[PDB]
Amino acid sequence: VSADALHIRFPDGAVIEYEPETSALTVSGIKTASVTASGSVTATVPVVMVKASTRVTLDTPEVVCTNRLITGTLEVQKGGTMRGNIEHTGGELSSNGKVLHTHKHPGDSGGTTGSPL
Amino acid sequence: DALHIRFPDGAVIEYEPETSALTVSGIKTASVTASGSVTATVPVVMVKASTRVTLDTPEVVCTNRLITGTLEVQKGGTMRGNIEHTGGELSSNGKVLHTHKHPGDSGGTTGSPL
Amino acid sequence: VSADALHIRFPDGAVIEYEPETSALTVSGIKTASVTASGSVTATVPVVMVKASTRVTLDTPEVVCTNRLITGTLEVQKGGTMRGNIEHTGGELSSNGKVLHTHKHPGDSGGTTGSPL
Ligand SMILES: [Ca+2]
Ligand SMILES: [Cl-]
Ligand SMILES: [Fe+2]
Repeated sequence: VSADALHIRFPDGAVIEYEPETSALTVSGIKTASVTASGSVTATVPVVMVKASTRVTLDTPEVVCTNRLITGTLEVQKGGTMRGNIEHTGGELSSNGKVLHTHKHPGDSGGTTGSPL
Repeated sequence: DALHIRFPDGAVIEYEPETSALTVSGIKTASVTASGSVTATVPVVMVKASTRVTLDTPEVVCTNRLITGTLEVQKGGTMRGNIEHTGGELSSNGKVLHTHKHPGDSGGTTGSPL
Repeated sequence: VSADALHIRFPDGAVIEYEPETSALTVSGIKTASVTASGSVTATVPVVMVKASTRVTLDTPEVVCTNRLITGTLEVQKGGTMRGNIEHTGGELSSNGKVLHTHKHPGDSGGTTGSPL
């Protein structure tokens, strides 16, 4: 029922521990963890950090970020929708090679327009 | 019958089979460190994080839909398929897709896009 | 303490187990898991796989992906910012019906421009 701490060490070098001095739960030295649940998995904590040197895959019909999503680079594979003001700066925004901020068109008198005003 | 371990800092680790609920509460940090993989297989994953969720990895892959309130892309990207913007402006370096115009070829200006 | 393994089975059929032979932590047969913590929850492992048939919700002011983010489809609800080169192909990029790579304009003499060069 009441325990001073928790330290469980396994013969493969893994540990499961709870240290009340630092208030830290640690599971370390394992090869795999798997959790299978019928309902939900929830974390309520200010910071979640996932440090994955290969990949994080979210295999789900929908990932929802309730506020801002920031990424280094973006790859969209199969299209999508955007609403609200989308502000691009600092490079080109090109579609089929046509650059929004610099493109020109043949004009209606046989010349060429300037780039966008 | 059920797991209930209480610590002097107020932390609790519990499994209650009468609700089938695993609960860890009252702790400051949790961490799981593994050499292979961590997998969760469950219909709903819910993270309530008042500061931030950081995915520090070479690639995050969302297999289907990704929905966000706002988006910030820092170092460019690629998009394939039809991308349909509505409801405000899509601008690049100040030039707005749906309303921009150009100097015309006779010294006036074009209209906006058709 | 040292333990040779961990195999805890409960009467609902749930199992919490650590098997040192394969260094595998497995939790199964539960309905919900919840962690509440005042500081952080961190996972450090090369590969994370989340198989969530309903949805993954990240309810936070900010989700940060440090490098690449890849998705099948994208839905931005309330705007955004982009920097760097954004290269679109394999369809149209349209805003309020106006398509970057094919749009024309009325010309300055009353005709119509060509599409973008
Ligand atoms: Ca003209
Ligand atoms: Cl013109
Ligand atoms: Fe144009």
